[PDB]
Amino acid sequence: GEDLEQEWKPPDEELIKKLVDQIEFYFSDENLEKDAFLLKHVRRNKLGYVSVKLLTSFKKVKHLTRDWRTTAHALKYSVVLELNEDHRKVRRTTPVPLFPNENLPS
Repeated sequence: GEDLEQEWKPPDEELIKKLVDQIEFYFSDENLEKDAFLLKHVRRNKLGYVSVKLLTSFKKVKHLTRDWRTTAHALKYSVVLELNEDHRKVRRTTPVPLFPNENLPS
């Protein structure tokens, strides 16, 4: 039997702490004020979901990891965020408050 695997080897506990700590602050209001791009995607959704292939490739996260699977494992350890059905997206447990840029009628 030569069929490819349907899984991978997840990160160590210490990598997870760094990885989750980035994604945690990425959904905080203090990041949303400066990252209008990420603010758009979280505001786009009814629940707040953002793709893990983007989140893993963020300006800090790239120093640690550039892999949606490796970040997807770390979503399980989140205390303020929730993964989706196959761990391909994550949303903040609370709806993110509206920003001045969202009040525009354009």
